[PDB]
Amino acid sequence: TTIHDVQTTGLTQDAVTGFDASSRLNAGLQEVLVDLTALHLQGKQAHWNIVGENWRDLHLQLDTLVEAARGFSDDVAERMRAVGGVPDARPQTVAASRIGDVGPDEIDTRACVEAIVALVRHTVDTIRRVHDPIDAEDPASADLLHAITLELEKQAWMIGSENRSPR
Amino acid sequence: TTIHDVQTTGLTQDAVTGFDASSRLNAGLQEVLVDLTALHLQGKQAHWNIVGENWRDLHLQLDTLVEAARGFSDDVAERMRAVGGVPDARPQTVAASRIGDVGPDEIDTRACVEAIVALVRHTVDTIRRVHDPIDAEDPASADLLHAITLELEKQAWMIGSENRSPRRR
Amino acid sequence: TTIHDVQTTGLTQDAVTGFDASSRLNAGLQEVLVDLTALHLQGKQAHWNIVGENWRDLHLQLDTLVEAARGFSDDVAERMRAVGGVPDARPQTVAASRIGDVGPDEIDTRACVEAIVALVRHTVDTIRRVHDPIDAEDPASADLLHAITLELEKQAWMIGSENRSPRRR
Amino acid sequence: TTIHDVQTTGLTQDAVTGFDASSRLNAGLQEVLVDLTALHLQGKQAHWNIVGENWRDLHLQLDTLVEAARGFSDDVAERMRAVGGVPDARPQTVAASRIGDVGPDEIDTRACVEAIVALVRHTVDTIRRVHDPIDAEDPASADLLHAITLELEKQAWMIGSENRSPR
Amino acid sequence: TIHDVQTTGLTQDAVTGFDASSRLNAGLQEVLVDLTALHLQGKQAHWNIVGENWRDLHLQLDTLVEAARGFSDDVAERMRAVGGVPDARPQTVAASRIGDVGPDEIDTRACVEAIVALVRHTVDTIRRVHDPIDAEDPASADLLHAITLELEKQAWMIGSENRSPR
Amino acid sequence: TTIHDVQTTGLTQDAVTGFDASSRLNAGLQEVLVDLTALHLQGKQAHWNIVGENWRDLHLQLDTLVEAARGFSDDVAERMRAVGGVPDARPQTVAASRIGDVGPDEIDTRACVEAIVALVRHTVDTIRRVHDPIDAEDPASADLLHAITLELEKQAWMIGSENRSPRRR
Amino acid sequence: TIHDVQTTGLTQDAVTGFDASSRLNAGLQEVLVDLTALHLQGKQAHWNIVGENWRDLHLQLDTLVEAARGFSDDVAERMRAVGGVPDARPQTVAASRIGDVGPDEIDTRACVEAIVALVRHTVDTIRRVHDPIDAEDPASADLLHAITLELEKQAWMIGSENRSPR
Amino acid sequence: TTIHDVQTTGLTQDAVTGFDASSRLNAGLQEVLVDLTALHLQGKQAHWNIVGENWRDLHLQLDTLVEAARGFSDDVAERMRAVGGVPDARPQTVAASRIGDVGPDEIDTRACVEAIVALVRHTVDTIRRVHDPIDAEDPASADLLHAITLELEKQAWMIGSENRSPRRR
Amino acid sequence: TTIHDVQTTGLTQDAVTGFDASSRLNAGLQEVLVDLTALHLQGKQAHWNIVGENWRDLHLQLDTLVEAARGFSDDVAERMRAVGGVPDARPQTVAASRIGDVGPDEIDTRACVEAIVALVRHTVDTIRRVHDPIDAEDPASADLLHAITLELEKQAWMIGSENRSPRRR
Amino acid sequence: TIHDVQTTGLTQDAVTGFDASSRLNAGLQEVLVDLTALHLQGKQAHWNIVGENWRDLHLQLDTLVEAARGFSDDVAERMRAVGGVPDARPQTVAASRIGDVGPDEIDTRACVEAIVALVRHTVDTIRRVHDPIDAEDPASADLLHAITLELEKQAWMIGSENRSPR
Amino acid sequence: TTIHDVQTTGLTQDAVTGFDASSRLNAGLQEVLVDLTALHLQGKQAHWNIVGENWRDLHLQLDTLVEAARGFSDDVAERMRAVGGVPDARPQTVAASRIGDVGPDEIDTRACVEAIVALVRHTVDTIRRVHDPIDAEDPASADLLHAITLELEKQAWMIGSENRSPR
Amino acid sequence: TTIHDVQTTGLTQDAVTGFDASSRLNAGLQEVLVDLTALHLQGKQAHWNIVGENWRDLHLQLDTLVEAARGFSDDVAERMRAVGGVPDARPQTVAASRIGDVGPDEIDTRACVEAIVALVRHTVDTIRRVHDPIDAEDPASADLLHAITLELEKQAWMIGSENRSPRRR
Ligand SMILES: [Cl-]
Ligand SMILES: [Cl-]
Ligand SMILES: [Cl-]
Ligand SMILES: [Cl-]
Ligand SMILES: [Cl-]
Ligand SMILES: [Cl-]
Ligand SMILES: [Cl-]
Ligand SMILES: [Cl-]
Ligand SMILES: [Cl-]
Ligand SMILES: [Cl-]
Ligand SMILES: [Cl-]
Ligand SMILES: [Cl-]
Ligand SMILES: [Mn+2]
Ligand SMILES: [Mn+2]
Ligand SMILES: [Mn+2]
Ligand SMILES: [Mn+2]
Ligand SMILES: [Mn+2]
Ligand SMILES: [Mn+2]
Ligand SMILES: [Mn+2]
Ligand SMILES: [Mn+2]
Ligand SMILES: [Mn+2]
Ligand SMILES: [Mn+2]
Ligand SMILES: [Mn+2]
Ligand SMILES: [Mn+2]
Ligand SMILES: [Mn+2]
Ligand SMILES: [Mn+2]
Ligand SMILES: [Mn+2]
Ligand SMILES: [Mn+2]
Ligand SMILES: [Mn+2]
Ligand SMILES: [Mn+2]
Ligand SMILES: [Mn+2]
Ligand SMILES: [Mn+2]
Ligand SMILES: [Mn+2]
Ligand SMILES: [Mn+2]
Ligand SMILES: [Mn+2]
Repeated sequence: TTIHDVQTTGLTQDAVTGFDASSRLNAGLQEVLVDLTALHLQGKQAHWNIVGENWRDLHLQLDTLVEAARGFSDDVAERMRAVGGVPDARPQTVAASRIGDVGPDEIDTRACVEAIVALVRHTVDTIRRVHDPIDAEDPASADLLHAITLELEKQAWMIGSENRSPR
Repeated sequence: TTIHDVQTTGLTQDAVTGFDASSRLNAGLQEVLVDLTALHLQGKQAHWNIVGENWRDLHLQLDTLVEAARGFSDDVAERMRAVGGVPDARPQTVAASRIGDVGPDEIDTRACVEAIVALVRHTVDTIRRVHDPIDAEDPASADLLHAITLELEKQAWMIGSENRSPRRR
Repeated sequence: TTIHDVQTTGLTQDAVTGFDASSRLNAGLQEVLVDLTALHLQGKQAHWNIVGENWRDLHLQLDTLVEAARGFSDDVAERMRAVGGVPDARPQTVAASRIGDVGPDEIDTRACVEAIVALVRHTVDTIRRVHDPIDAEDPASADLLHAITLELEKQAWMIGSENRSPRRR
Repeated sequence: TTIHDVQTTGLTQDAVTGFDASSRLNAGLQEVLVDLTALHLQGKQAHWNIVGENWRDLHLQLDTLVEAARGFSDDVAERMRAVGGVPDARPQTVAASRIGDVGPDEIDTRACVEAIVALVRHTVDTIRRVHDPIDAEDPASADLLHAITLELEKQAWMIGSENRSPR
Repeated sequence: TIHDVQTTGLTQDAVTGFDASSRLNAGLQEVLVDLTALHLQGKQAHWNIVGENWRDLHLQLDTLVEAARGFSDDVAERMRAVGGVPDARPQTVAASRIGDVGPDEIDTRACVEAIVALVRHTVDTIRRVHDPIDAEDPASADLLHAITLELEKQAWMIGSENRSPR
Repeated sequence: TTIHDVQTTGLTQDAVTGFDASSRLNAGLQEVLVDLTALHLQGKQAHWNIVGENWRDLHLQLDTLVEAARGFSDDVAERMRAVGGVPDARPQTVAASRIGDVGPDEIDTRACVEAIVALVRHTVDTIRRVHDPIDAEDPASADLLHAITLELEKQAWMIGSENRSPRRR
Repeated sequence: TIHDVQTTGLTQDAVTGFDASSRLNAGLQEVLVDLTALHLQGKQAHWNIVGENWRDLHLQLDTLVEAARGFSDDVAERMRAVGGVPDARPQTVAASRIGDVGPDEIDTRACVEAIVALVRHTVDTIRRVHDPIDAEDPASADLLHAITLELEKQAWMIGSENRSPR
Repeated sequence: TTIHDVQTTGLTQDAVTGFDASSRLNAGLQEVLVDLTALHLQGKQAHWNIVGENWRDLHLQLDTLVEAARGFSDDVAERMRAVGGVPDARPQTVAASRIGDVGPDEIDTRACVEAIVALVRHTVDTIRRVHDPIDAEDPASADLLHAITLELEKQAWMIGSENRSPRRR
Repeated sequence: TTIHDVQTTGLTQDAVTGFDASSRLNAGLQEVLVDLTALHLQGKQAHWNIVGENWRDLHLQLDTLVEAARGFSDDVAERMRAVGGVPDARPQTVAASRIGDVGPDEIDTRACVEAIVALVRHTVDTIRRVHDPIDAEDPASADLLHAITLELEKQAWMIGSENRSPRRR
Repeated sequence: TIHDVQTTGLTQDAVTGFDASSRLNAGLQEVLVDLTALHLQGKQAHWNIVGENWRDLHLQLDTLVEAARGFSDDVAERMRAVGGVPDARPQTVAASRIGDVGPDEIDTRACVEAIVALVRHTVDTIRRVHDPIDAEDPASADLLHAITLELEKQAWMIGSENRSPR
Repeated sequence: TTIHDVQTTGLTQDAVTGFDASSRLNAGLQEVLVDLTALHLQGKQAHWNIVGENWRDLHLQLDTLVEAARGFSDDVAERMRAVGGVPDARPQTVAASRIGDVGPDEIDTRACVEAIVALVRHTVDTIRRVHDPIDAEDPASADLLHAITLELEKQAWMIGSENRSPR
Repeated sequence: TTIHDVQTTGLTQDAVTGFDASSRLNAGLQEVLVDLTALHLQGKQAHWNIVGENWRDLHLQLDTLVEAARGFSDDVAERMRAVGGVPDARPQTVAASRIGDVGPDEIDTRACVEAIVALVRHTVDTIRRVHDPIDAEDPASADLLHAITLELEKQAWMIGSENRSPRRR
């Protein structure tokens, strides 16, 4: 069996096409990718540069967040590839993210909790914004977005509880 | 740098709020939590007290159910936390669950199969009832419920199969 | 506690029925099962009989697809069990699948990439076709289909990429 | 070899009986079970609902306690079965435990340390109370109680040290 | 370079491997078909059993499925290593005569009987093709011994559910 | 540092003797060793030769008992070594055990449950009989017996429960 | 149902397995007795050795014990898979003639000699029963080859403690 | 909710005290701690400095002893913490241990066996001496000591056996 | 005991300083950090976007590179922290890296091999340039750089080998 | 004591093991030399391959190296267990005639050809010495079957890179 | 082949000698060993006796330090043996270490951070002092010292960050 | 992105060359490779053919040395690849090693300890001889040699210690 045998039977990538995402779908995932990638960069920045009370817990929880964002970035980027899109998470493209910035300096732990919670909440904000039209077109892509939302919001609660009083 | 620096930029928990669930959403997860917690308590009760035919399989399958329900309860409770809710699974609060009760005594294995299937189906009933309004409000929370539904119904099938005969076709 | 004790409380499979899928739902899942099982049988055929450039990578990725399809078939079949359905994946039933065939002969690796991408896409087509009415009736069953969709479409990309050149922008 | 062959040789559960615990033994273990079960329920309640300084450490240490109490509950319940007793840890039976309650609301971390230490110390109190007559009758059951005491008191120290000053 | 390699005779063409006859290959193909049929029927039963001692049987069926799947892969690849070209496509595997558990819910005790028969028919094929295979290629036969040991073990374990002391 | 250096400081096995068990203690542990070794040999016999309902669960649980008895025998024998005793678990010595025998024939699973529960209880009886004087002399040796008691009695319950019906309350 | 299964002849009764002769079964029973005797004597020595290079011998004895235990289980179950009924109760195993390390503390160098003899006597039994077993059931014999390889390996490793270069 | 709420209910460390050990109990564990800590320090000294016949076995067995003593020391120290005591295992404090000393030099393997057995037996001597009054006061603390006793005496046997001949019967 | 007790003894971070690196040392590690971080970002870009011959091997090898560079970046950043420096690997700061850029589009596998080898070699160039003055000041920091150099150059070889022919001898 | 053990005849001297002939030992020695040569050449190629589909070949060479190393150890130790004295010192292994990949960078496609030839020459040795080994010691031959299965598998996997459908 | 055959071929420990360290090298490693051993003793002392805010993080990080120092002690001691030296880390020899002491009493967590950071920094001080002449004589021994320096200084930063404000 | 795109940016192996070792460096690493490969071949010979006292410990430690030498050979050879060199470890090349030979015969364990310590020391001698010029040119390559030195010298001590008695102080 040769490439010719296969082509005449019509069992080829060109004859049997898959789901091809709309440029809207592809663009919504792209936004999520940028924000997830900025998140793990800023996350690591904070990881190294935190100082002050309850240092270790925060150092470790920032690594957990970094790990999740890295994994989710790969998942979204590859979801794009699977649906015909082309991801971009080069540093210059990622720099245009609006999730926030922890700065170049050492950061008090208490202050870092607030900044990171905001950065995570901004990344979730993007997913929730793009979710409905993605779900409408491709429910399976929205399912991936559901996993990312659950995990980020879980971590947002865990990290932020450090700075809360009872209600 | 300091907490002064962060509040001037507005990168805080107060200045940037996360998704805050309606009391309806939180109330619907609280129901699921209560029943899942009751399910694993009853599960362990039965795990210890079953007697009779095909004992070991049921002993082990009950522990598998117990483990799933424990994990799912942590998941639902923490999902509530994540959306602004405040879970309650204290024993007195869980005792108000209406899923069913295996009793305090030694229980025949065949009888236990029937009871536990009903407990699982009741817990699933709660989930399927709270589902639509939760999904309309928070699709992510409903995805969690789908995972719970899939696993519980799988277990209800595996456990119940001990007592089944081939259906009339 | 005897069987009798359990019946009089109404804690049984008979009194407390679970979700009972429509015959449409079950039929939809059965189509997906048939195509998934066809996929792993064809996958193994190819796994053995590929010859030519980048042999090892293809041999391995075909096993990864086989493993996924096998697991997903188990999941669908058991999902059917959980909802009242009776799956069939005997070889004569699976042979009616229309996803395609890799043939009885040694196959060139480049030819195999093309064919396997087609078999995978045909399997995904079935899922996408049965999806909406399944989702309407039972969102949990649709969540299983979503997991299957993500993984199959991921694999189709990875395998197919061997034969691709950058798109004309 | 059939059930009849076995019965005539006298090798049966009915002919060769094991250690049968006194209703006192069985009742002392039952008290321990209730308290261990309440402990892991309240433990999880706190696990979810803590807020404030050193959140993560406490969240994790409450899971360690929950895990130990769950295991020990199964051990005691099954020890009862092995000695002829019949355990009950249904939610309504467990609700009658007097170990204490963390309440339905969010709880400050510092406050949670105090409440949990008390809940653990109350559970240990029950074991120490029932220990002597159990040991007298069935040393092996007391040995299980020794393992539970060591572990709970270890965790009681670990959790409470958070709120201590040097002596 | 490839020409360097050709000049010293260190090639698949110059140094041929052991080549199986079409009978050796046919003997292994039969074994493959039956083993593949076995794991497909095994899974069918795994899903559809109902009744007494359900879980043990559910699990043991999966252990049989896993064994038959691995063995099928070993057999197909043995064929490949000796020049044969295996076929286990569904239509080809549907011609197996090991038996069929049907498409319906099946009583556990009935399933034990059927599956033991299916296993024993697969072992029958292996023992039938064995001697000509061992005469020609003793290493192929060693694989067959491994498959035989494991299948007959599982046949004993599964079938024991229905047995009385003799 | 030579041997001589060690002798003159009195840092030797001869100068610094350990705990030396009484002949009663050693004899008590030897009885327990004999019964434990008999237990795992009989356990394996049964493991192979059981036939009938709930075969697999019993086959597996018998291996779990075998594993436990084997480990516990090693522990007792070595406990004896640690205290000056010399254990014997050769087959001719173990054959004098009075815990019972499962016979040379295929055994019905229900008959095997009964017999094995008896063998286990007879082994526990030996431990309980030798316990108090062992505890009086050497509480550490008694703590080993406690661990053995807990596990054997746990197993007797799990195995025996197959043949039990709820007790008359 | 069970009647459904009976009508199509898919039963343990209708489809019989390979049945061993009473000689095959007797050959395996001998192997079982000796292997079981081996691990019991192995443990005895494991506890009671005293003297030079103690730890190595303590550990290697346990490795022998583990191997002989697993092999005993394989042999007993092979018997079961082919229709035999194994017996390894202590009184039955006490009739083994492989040898005995006695009930006393044993010098390590003496123990090496005794244990190697015990292993070699077990291997002797296997090689004696081999040819009639291989004639009748080549798969049974394949198990015997595995047992032989492992025991002779351990015999070499253990015995080497006492050897001089030749 | 707040720390005000907790002190009004009395659920605190101050209002509900745990078991507080007598200075005698704490003093007896402190002795065990000092000696166990000395034992692993001397153990490592010997681990590095042994020379001669059957080197590797002893090297490895010394590390096993070191590991056990380290773990047991953490156990005893933390047990003290749990009962209100305050352990001290600083080097100067541990140097007052009377269990024995392996010296600073290369040590023949046979000689090392003799010394280490004596060190282990001395550490065990401390435990057996403090035992009865600890058990009378806190049976749980004595159970810990039983575990330590069992493992140390096992190791004293395994290590010492290198130098033993069959006893005179 | 208290923080008063510790400051009178002088056992503090203020009273006993660790090695404080020169701004030159910190500046040299900062360069390495920026480039290692750029390397794994570009690595993932390529991981997703490669198309063409021997796809899977390159996909996987790029992930191995990504993993190494991530770990090494954590190592360098934390080394800076340890010597008094303050790392910066925010996206805008990393975007100033001059190692090279794989572009935003689908990239042929052969072309990707060439690009990534150059990116790796550029990152290595930075290390070898900062090395001598770092080693003169802090041999420990230079040892870290040796580990990075070894792994990166190994990967540059493995990745580049896809496109190589035997050299002219 | 050792004298106690001597009085009951439980010694390596009194109870001898299976002893291989010098031909059995010579047959295994040849297999050892070739297997050792195989893993050394395998590593050489592992380092020095250049060109298309590099990584797959790099990895599969290592899998071949690992297999040949383990098999070499099994063969040498089998010799030891039956009284032989293996030799795999570099000078001795240099006499192997399986082939040589040279000391230079080697094109991947050329390497596939060479390595398959090297594997097939090793398998050739095993099949040549097989029948006299199996006649004398069937357990030794069982080891040979394992080695044969694995090497021929790897030969197929590696060589397939260069093959066309027939 | 016998001991005699080997001796005549000259393949023996006595005929073919290895690297033999200078008493200076051996003495520099010995200093490092003492300090590493004191470090893990004091580390454990603190591990047990800490009380106060962020107890758990510090309890665990002190175990990580203890584990590293124990491993490194074994590495240095065995490096000495490999180069002809003879290590001594008996408690009385180790007591002469000047790294510092956490005392016999319970210790506030904040105070412990400062003391331990100082103890670690003092151990690193010793390694840096002895490093240059060791590196000159035996680069491989200095390489081991590089691994120990990197790890101790890493932990020194991690532990001390607890008590820092941003700069 | 095509190959062409990559060439015009100068992102290739040709435009961006890596570190290229001198022929001296490569020759130095080649000597180390030859001796390491000789070491593991001789190690295996000995592993099989040792007879006599403390057999098992020596058998095992020889495998540990073999494993180390095998891994280190791979590291050196690939280090050579990473820097432009072409390693050779074919048997005829390795046979020119001068580290020593254990012979074709059974060897007494005490004789083997002596010989293997010599082979290991000869291998270390090669490394130490080639070290300084390698370090001068490429400190990263020297760091690999340091790791090899530490482990080989560790092993020589452990193996050799079997035959040592305490030194005359
Ligand atoms: Cl990732
Ligand atoms: Cl949980
Ligand atoms: Cl599956
Ligand atoms: Cl549990
Ligand atoms: Cl498979
Ligand atoms: Cl054991
Ligand atoms: Cl076993
Ligand atoms: Cl520890
Ligand atoms: Cl990282
Ligand atoms: Cl090997
Ligand atoms: Cl250590
Ligand atoms: Cl290697
Ligand atoms: Mn913390
Ligand atoms: Mn990826
Ligand atoms: Mn979803
Ligand atoms: Mn989902
Ligand atoms: Mn949780
Ligand atoms: Mn399944
Ligand atoms: Mn349980
Ligand atoms: Mn106790
Ligand atoms: Mn105990
Ligand atoms: Mn069962
Ligand atoms: Mn395969
Ligand atoms: Mn065979
Ligand atoms: Mn043992
Ligand atoms: Mn030894
Ligand atoms: Mn078994
Ligand atoms: Mn601790
Ligand atoms: Mn980090
Ligand atoms: Mn490839
Ligand atoms: Mn070996
Ligand atoms: Mn060590
Ligand atoms: Mn270095
Ligand atoms: Mn280094
Ligand atoms: Mn390699």
